[PDB]
Amino acid sequence: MKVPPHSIEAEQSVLGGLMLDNERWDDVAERVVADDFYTRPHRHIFTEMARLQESGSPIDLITLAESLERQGQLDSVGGFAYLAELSKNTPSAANISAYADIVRERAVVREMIS
Repeated sequence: MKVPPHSIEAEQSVLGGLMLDNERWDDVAERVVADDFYTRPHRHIFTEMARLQESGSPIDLITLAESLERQGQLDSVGGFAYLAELSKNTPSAANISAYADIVRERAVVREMIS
């Protein structure tokens, strides 16, 4: 098989980078939407960031965690541990834009199958 290439680790450093620096919401969100994450837990986390931003709220770790906890979906992404992993799985947001571009790549590869 060619297994479909994910962007897991880039996706991780996107979500991590948003926890790291909430201003990069604009920088990620200019390239991507939730639909670009094929990774359901990465998607959950992104849609909850998107919710919080729509709700005029922070998208840092604990805010996001408590958002998913109000959903009763914290466990449904891997608990606070999986969030905490993301939060400390980015090189200081320095490549966040590049990682979001790679998630968008994998999404375009998902749409342009033919």
